[PDB]
Order: sequence, then structure tokens, then C-alpha cells
Amino acid sequence: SGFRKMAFPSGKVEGCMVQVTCGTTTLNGLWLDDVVYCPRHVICTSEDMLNPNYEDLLIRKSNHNFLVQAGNVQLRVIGHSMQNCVLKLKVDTANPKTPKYKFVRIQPGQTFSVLACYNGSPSGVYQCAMRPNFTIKGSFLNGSCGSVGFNIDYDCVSFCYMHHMELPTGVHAGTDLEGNFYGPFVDRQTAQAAGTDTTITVNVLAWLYAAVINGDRWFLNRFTTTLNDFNLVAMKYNYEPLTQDHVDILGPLSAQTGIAVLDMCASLKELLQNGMNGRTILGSALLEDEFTPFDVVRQCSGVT
Amino acid sequence: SGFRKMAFPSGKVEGCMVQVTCGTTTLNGLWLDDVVYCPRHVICTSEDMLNPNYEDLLIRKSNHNFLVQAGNVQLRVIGHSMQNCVLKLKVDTANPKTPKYKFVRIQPGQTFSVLACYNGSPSGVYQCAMRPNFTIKGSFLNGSCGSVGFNIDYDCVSFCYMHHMELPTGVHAGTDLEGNFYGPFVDRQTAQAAGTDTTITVNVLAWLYAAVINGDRWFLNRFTTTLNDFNLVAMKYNYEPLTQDHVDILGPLSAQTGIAVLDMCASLKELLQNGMNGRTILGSALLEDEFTPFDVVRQCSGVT
Ligand SMILES: *CC(=O)N1CCN(C(=O)c2cccs2)CC1
Ligand SMILES: *CC(=O)N1CCN(C(=O)c2cccs2)CC1
Repeated sequence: SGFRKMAFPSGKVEGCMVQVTCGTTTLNGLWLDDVVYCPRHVICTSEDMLNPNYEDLLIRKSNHNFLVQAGNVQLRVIGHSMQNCVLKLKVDTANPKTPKYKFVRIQPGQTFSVLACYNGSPSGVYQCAMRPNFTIKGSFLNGSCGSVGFNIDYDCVSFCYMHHMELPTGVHAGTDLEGNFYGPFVDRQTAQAAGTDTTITVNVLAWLYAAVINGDRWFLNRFTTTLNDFNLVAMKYNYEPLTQDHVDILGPLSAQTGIAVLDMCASLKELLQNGMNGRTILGSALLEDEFTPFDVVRQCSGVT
Repeated sequence: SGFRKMAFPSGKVEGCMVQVTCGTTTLNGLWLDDVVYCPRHVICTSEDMLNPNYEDLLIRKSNHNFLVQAGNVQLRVIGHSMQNCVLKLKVDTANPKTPKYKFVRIQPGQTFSVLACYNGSPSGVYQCAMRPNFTIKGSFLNGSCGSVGFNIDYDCVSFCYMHHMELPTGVHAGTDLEGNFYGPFVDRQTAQAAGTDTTITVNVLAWLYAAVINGDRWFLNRFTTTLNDFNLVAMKYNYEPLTQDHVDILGPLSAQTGIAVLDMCASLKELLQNGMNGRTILGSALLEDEFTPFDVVRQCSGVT
């Protein structure tokens, strides 16, 4: 019993982290097979970052300008190319620790683990979600760029995020491993405001199921609702609209607890309208939305 | 910027996790050098757990009764002994992945990372604290026993916890790696109630400093207080008494922010007396107490 914000074990990703230096800019890269992936802004001076022309900046860079260090051992760069907002540095050595891996582009509301790194060295691991506004709420200092987000399915690491940007509001923006930003963000030091950070309704419901499974039941009520009625309330509280697809995804947690999804929706509706009244659910005073239904099932079943 | 509940990178500990089976009981063990550490209740039948005599139960066990599997490879057990509530299984092979390590017994209020494992296989990593009542609030299903808690100082893993017990209230009890329980708990299926789960005041103050550093400042007020005045309020709210040692430990965060510790105490006093009024601090609606001053400095400075 007990329910924690849990990250994937980071070892498979720790084995992939390197340092990339271009001129005086040092950040992290991801070494898979004989390719090192890193943010293209590694080539920028702070001057450059105001209005960078990456294709023009890259013309001044050669293979020998990209210094790639794995632990205290230098890697030989034999090629480089820009794909969207990432550089791919071809090296002469396959990473001997390359795990089975995929590159996936996640949807808003999907969760992933971040291995925060500085100078190619892991500092910590934590759980994030792709927010509905395509930001993430991370912990990233200068030098953390090139840190990656991932999911693990048994032995296969699915890389979904690479860190690039902090907005002036202290939230984070990045790319998939093909170098495409999540949302409308650009790797330029310009006016970029995030949209509404809506609550991921299906995740909250998943976490309310987690709470019931773990003995926290005070918020269960005598009510039900409909998707349309619930959605009127979601709208008012800046919750994502709940779809039948979300109901279907919650089916297994419905089955295990015997609480109909729409009954749990009616519990969530009363919590929105009435607040917590100074009570907690799984040690939280607010409604947690960075556990997916898949996360709740995984953690409640002990998947490895 | 941003502040997250962050675990140590787990790779060094992943490399130490094995499966231990005795009869039909399977749990986890920690393989360091040529010793595998595991909870002594691996020798119990569910029957045994009501009033186990471990010395008597152990007489019926031989080296060949302890099945130790590292991945899909069996380890040869050449010796076994009981130290307090752990078994030490001597194996014929040193763990080639043994990190630099220490065994430390932590104090209440100290935080650590847990690598939750099932059948010697890592499922997830999360951050815990030794509670003032010597419980931890973990996420542990059947088969998770022998999972360990740790801190890392650069390249040295300090193991501080091994999971043994869930209390009927859904909180967790375990040992250091010498097999001594934290608090008054015993490895027996008996009436064991936890004491008051008091809030770790020095951790809350650390986390309020983290909040200021990360732009969350609405709770800063025009007041100060004294340790004695603050402690009257701590007592009333089941907070740990604040000592001059706690003030000294918060000195570096005081210095960096320019907020005197006793001024931050007066902010914490108003938050206790007035509540949050539906506001949040670093995405939390309650006062977070599982970051140590050392954790806040580490995460705010980017230590690897
Ligand atoms: C996330 C991270 O490490 N960084 C550092 C790089 N950065 C910059 O502002 C600059 C890029 C090149 C020169 S200065 C973005 C954030
Ligand atoms: C934490 C954990 O994995 N366990 C499983 C073992 N256990 C028992 O109740 C039994 C011990 C031996 C037979 S049954 C404690 C919790």
C-alpha cells in the first residue's frame, strides 16, 4: 500500500548521458548507438540567443568544434547534422550501454520521468507530465539543457522529451528526440507566454481510484453524473473535457474498485465545487493530475 | 528554476538488486561485494509471521535453501548469518557492479531515495523521509520487502533503509543495513501503531526558502518571531520543536535569500495560523516537509 509520485529507474538513461561543449556553451547530450543528440542552441553565444539563425551559425561549426565527453573519456565526432531543433553528432564509437530504445512524441496529459543532468552527470530523477499547454513543470538550472524525459516498457526506453527552454514564468519547454518542440515554443530568447495550464481530468480520476485502492475514501459520495454535466463543471474549473475515450481508459480501475467512472466523476465534481475542507487525499491538499491511468495500474500492480 | 521532489539517480543501486527465495517466499536482496542482504522474514511462512522465533526457524535453513538470482543468473550461497533483522548471505562472486558504499543510520527528518523492487527487478524510484515517529510513507506492495533507501554523495551510495513492514495504517517500517529497525517496530504480524506523525519544521523552512528562490513569495510577511514564540505555535500544530542547530543548518539558505531564519519562521507561523487560503507554494496546497536544507541547496545548485 501507499501511493508515491514515482519515476522509472534511471540507470538505462544514466548510461546514455554525455557532456557536449561548443565554444564556451556546455550542456548534456544523449548518446545512443553512434549518435549524440543535443539541443542545437549549444552552438549559440548568449548574444546569438536573441535572434539566432541556426543554419547560418552552424556553417561556422566543424566536427572538431563539438567536444563530447562520456565520463572522463572524449568521443571522436565524425559527423554532425541539424534535425529541427536538435543536433545529431555522429561519433566513431557506439555507446556500449545503449539500451533498447524508441523515440516517441507524447500527447498532453502523458507522464514521463526526467533525468536532470549537468555536464553529462546525473543529479536527480523526477516525474513530469506534458501539460495541456505543452509546457512541463520541471526542475532545470543552467547546464540542464539536453536532459531527457522517458518512459520504460520492461527493457525498452521510450525517449519523449529533451529539455531546451525556461519561459520567464519558470515553466519548461522542449522537444521530442526528432527535435520538434512540444507546443508553439521556439529556441529563441523572445516573448513566449504559455496558455492556460488546464488540469488533466482523466489523470485526477485515475489518482482518485489510486486513493480508493490505498484506503483514502472520504470523498466518495452518493452521487453520479453524465459526461455532459461533468464537462460543464470541468469547463468552469479549467479541467480538460472528459471524453468516452477517457472513460474507456479508466475501465480497469473502475473494474478493480467497483466504482463506476461516472460515480467517480460525481465525487470529483463535489471536490471541485466544495474544495477539500482542509482534508488530504494520498497526502495531497490539491487534486493530483500527473498520474495517468496506466501509471496508477503499474504502481498498484508492481510492474518491473 | 522549478523545484521538484527529486530522487537520486538509481543506476548504482539497480546494479545491486537481486531476488532471494526461501521456500515459497520471494523478496529482494542487496548484493554488495560477496554479501547479499535481505529481510530475515524471507525464512517465514505466513503462519510463522504471527510469532516467529527467527533463531529457531533459521536452524531449519541451509545455504542451498537461499535461492539468489541476479538477472537470470543464480548465485552460489556459501554462507548465511543473521544480524539483527537482516540475513547476510555470503555468495561465491563479488557483485561486479558494487558501487562505493557505506551503511548509515539516518535520523528522523532525513530524506532518502527508495528503489522499489519486485523479484529483484526495479519498478520505480521516489523520495521518502524518516518520519519523526520512525515510519516512512512509501509505496510498497507484497514482494517489495528488501527494497532499499539510499543517499548518494557524488560516487558513494549511503544505504540507510531496507523495507520490512507495512503497519495496518498503510505506513512503512524497516531497518538500517545492520538490520536494526527504525523506531520500536518488530518483524512480527502483531499490534504495532505509529506515534504522532509530527511535521519536520526545519524541512518546511528549507522548502519555503526553495519557494522564495523559485519566485513563490506571496507568504513572506512583515513579521519576525523568536525560537520560543515559534515553538509555542509548532507545539500547537504538531510541528517538531525548532532548535538553534536547525537555525544554523538553514544559515546558507538565509544567506542566499537575505531572509533571516526567524523571519521565515514568522512566515511559517502565519501560514499555520491562517492556512493557505486556497493558494499554493511550489505547486503544493500543504507545507512540504520531505526536503532537507541539504536537499534544497543541492537541487538549487545542481550538484551531480
Ligand atoms: C537549459 C540550459 O542549460 N540552458 C543553457 C543555455 N541557454 C542559454 O541561454 C544560452 C545558450 C547558449 C548561450 S547562452 C538556455 C538554457
Ligand atoms: C514487504 C513484503 O514483500 N512482504 C512480503 C512478506 N511478508 C509477509 O507477510 C510474509 C513473510 C513470509 C511469509 S508471508 C511481509 C511483507
